[PDB]
Amino acid sequence: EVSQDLFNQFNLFAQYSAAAYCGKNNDAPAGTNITCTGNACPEVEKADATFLYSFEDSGVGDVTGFLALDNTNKLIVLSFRGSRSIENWIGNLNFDLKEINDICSGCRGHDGFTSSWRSVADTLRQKVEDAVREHPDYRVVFTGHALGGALATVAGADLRGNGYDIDVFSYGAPRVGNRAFAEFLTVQTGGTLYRITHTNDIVPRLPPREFGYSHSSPEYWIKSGTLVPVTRNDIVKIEGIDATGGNNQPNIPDIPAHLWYFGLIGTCL
Ligand SMILES: CCCCCCCC/C=C\CCCCCCCC(=O)O
Repeated sequence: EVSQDLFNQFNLFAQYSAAAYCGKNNDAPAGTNITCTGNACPEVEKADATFLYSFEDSGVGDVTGFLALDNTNKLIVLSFRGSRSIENWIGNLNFDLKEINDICSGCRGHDGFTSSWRSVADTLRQKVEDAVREHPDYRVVFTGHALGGALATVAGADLRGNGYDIDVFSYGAPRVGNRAFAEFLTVQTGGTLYRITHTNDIVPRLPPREFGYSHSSPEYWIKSGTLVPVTRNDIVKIEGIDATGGNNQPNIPDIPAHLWYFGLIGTCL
């Protein structure tokens, strides 16, 4: 059980996350209303939400997504798309642990995720900060599904501490770094990380702990099945680094479970 507030936020950013896959939301002109095709993001279409910056095939690893201005909810949202292109997958396979001592001492991160964020950080950082400067009363949130949630996590770790808080909402994200990085993400201030998983979705179980990867705490585990509407009673908060009460269980994993976080995700064309 989580509160309705958290449930509402989780649902909303799940939808900004889903909206990132829509091709049209990756090269839209600035100032256009953000919409999606289907039933991907009805709460987003509420606004009142417009593109600050759309992007596709940026840097290394085909970085894709958008930066949005949400005037109703008063948000500046950086939404990274998860895996779709061959280039993304090649990057997902760059799974060696590289030092990111520049972010936190003794930390290591997925070579591809970090290289990807690294290749677009200077540009994305300026755009977010330009937005903060124009809308000081807006809240900055980074979000994404899977690979997109990995990116948002690394981006949040890198960009906090610059005068504005950054909350990160990740949906079915893989592990991103070693134990030191898991610890750091657990205690880092200047924003909160909401790492959300769903049933036996295989992605948050990768890469393995036996490759040296670790998950930060806490975890919000959705227990309702695939294609099943989520209620706030279906989300359980699980604590402890690499905790096993949620998605990290020694049972058979599932792929369809990866595509259902509140609603369909990773399916918008
Ligand atoms: C269907 C079985 C898939 C098994 C994948 C094993 C991956 C092993 C090591 C790390 C690669 C991580 C890739 C994560 C993919 C998520 C990307 C996404 O869905 O947006």
